[PDB]
Amino acid sequence: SYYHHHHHHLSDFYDPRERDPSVSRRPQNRQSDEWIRELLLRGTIARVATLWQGEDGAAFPFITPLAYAYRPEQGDLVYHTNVVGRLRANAGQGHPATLEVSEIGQFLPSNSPLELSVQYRSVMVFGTARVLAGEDARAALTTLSERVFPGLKVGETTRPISEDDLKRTSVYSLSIDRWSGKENWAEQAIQEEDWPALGPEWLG
Amino acid sequence: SYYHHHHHHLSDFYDPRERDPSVSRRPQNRQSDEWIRELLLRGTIARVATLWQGEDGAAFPFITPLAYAYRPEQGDLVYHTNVVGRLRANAGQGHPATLEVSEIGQFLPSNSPLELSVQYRSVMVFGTARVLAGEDARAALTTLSERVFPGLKVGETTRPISEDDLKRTSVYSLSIDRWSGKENWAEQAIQEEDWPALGPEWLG
Ligand SMILES: Cc1ncc([N+](=O)[O-])n1CCO
Ligand SMILES: Cc1ncc([N+](=O)[O-])n1CCO
Repeated sequence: SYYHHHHHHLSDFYDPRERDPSVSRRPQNRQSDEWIRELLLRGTIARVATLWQGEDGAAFPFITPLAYAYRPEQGDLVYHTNVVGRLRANAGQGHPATLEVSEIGQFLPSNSPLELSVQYRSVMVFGTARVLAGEDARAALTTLSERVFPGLKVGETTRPISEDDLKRTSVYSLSIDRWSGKENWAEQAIQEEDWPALGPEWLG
Repeated sequence: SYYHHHHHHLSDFYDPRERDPSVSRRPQNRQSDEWIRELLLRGTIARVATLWQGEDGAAFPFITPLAYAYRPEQGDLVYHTNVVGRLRANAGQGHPATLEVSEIGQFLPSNSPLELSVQYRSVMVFGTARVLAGEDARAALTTLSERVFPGLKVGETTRPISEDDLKRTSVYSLSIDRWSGKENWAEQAIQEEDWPALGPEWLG
């Protein structure tokens, strides 16, 4: 900055910058519903958090990484998991569930300590998960499998999904209520001009 | 299998297999506390789930991916995040938190549909997170930064962490109560011998 330069020789914020008019004007890095849909469609791993009763009787969350598929027409995401707790902290046949899908890029170095960061694209989904049965379960497991293994066809590449398979597997539809989408994918973190610049080890 | 071979020409479970005596005998793919510690030490991204009050008054979980560091002597993990809800579904100055760290490898194809899987190593941590202040916060942010950017030194590579930095940042210590560790990192999924084997596109 001038003040520092001049001090050596003896704000930023409101001053000119380039802006691409095509960029999102939404606060807090937020993204469009179309962007969220496309991120969900290309992802294959998610974390799901649901609530279980703990030892003190209080609800607490599990976090389970698992394969998933977004089914846009049905308005859900499907996954299977045999991970359970004792009792769900939940009244009813479905349970509230949060699901997260992200694309995490590179860590971004800076000579400014609070500008250290990582590239990310991230979706949070809020809804109700329910266990599927029978041909509902078989269809969801098929969509899932054929999604995460492109080119695989259940019944051809693999034997068909049998009744025994289904008895041994808990398959869920997370029916979507709300979602959120956030991206910060800069190529370089904000740097501090008035401190020695990072060397080529860092940015090269 | 014989039965199928013979049927064409016209159990597995209890029969001989190789076992490495060095392998974990724990059920459900579980791992030692030493293994959990080492996984936590090499990781740099975690998800944290904490509970917020929702619209119907019920608690529900957020899932936040963030940079983290395990501090074994202190018995905690530290991270910063400005993500908040309305009110935490929580009595007190700390809040219950679950933290997840995983290494996710390749998706593993099979001609058996319920053997489709993905390689993973995964830790679940259960504890109480509390906001840090002052030199506690500065030290934790330094450990974090110098962990996720090896070779970076706060105060040298970057300007020091200032009081303004600290006012703008919520830095947490998740004090560990319990943890869990799980691994399934096979090189190949279990296949079904009595269905056409996968072609070289899949396993080659
Ligand atoms: C710990 C874990 N990481 C990935 C998975 N997975 O894909 O089933 N798992 C299994 C349990 O959710
Ligand atoms: C959505 C997201 N993905 C990664 C991050 N991050 O590293 O801060 N974030 C930011 C908020 O947690």
